[PDB]
Amino acid sequence: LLVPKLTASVTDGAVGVTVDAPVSVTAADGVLAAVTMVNDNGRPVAGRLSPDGLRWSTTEQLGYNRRYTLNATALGLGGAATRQLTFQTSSPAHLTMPYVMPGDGEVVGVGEPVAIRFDENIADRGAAEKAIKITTNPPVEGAFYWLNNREVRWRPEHFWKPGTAVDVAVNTYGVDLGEGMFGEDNVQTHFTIGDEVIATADDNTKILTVRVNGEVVKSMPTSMGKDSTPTANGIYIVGSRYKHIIMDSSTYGVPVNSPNGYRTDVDWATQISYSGVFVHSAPWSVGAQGHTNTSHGCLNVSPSNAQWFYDHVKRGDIVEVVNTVGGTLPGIDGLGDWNIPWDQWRAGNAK
Ligand SMILES: *[Se]c1ccccc1C(=O)Nc1ccccc1
Ligand SMILES: [N+]
Ligand SMILES: [N+]
Repeated sequence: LLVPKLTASVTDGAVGVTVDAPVSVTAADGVLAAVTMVNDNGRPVAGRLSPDGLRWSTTEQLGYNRRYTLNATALGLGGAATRQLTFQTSSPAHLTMPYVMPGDGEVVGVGEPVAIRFDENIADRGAAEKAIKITTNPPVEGAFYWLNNREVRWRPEHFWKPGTAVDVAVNTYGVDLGEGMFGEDNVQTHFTIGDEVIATADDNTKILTVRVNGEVVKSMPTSMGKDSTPTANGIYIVGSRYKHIIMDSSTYGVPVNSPNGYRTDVDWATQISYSGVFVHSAPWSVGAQGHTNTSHGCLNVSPSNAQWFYDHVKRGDIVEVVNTVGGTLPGIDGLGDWNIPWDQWRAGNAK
């Protein structure tokens, strides 16, 4: 007769076993009659046996720097076979935790990139990218690009089509992200693209025009950066929205006590760059809005229009600035992703 054969997904005596996959045992020419797995302290590991008795797998994630011992017995008409296997899992030098935006279940605008931010510098960007699975429906091509040593972004060539579902699975637990840095955990988030909302601030008219699904719905007189502190041209992604916010220049790098510093409370403020540009209520400049530029870079509008903007724009909507005397918003600003040409974005910078 034929003696049962056992096949494990680990080898006895292995070291550095990664914990990004379950551990399995398979029987052939027989069935699994006993399968147990314990850690170094004797703590059992939860598992599940298939109804046909041929396949057993762990059902909870295994830990770092552990020693596991697997005992399996297979029985068949032709005899019995028993094996004992002991293996050692990865021993990270450090862990890093990923943080994903936008939030799970959110509806966002057509400019919203997927963002994965780690709390440590990532030595092996390629490994991180390979560990992140992005599903889109309808499917569209996209690509990864790193804004700095810790945050990676994914987006398509053109703005998203409304109604697209986007699923983000960051499967970094057990993955070596370089230099002994392993993922602290997995994260899973899902979001959806809503209406197309694109607002254009044209320096030639000093008007901020809001288009919803292609139709002009609001035309807002604005005052942008004066010549000495101009507003940069380019594509801005709407970020966070505030009924009011204490605008403190030191958050954007400039001491309040410096000549260009400031600390003032502002109403109805919508963030459009990490450098600190907002659409906001500006009662002090209503006389100049629609005529001349008087601000330090923000888009000043009236209180009523700033509240309208707050109420009708969402994270990931788009503000485009054109014809100013400024330069172009940096692509790595944090909300300036779309100013990177697609060929450069697509090629990436994983190194
Ligand atoms: Se931008 C902005 C938006 C609302 C209120 C104030 C500002 C601002 O930057 N003010 C400022 C900049 C530099 C020096 C003084 C004041
Ligand atoms: N983001
Ligand atoms: N992907």
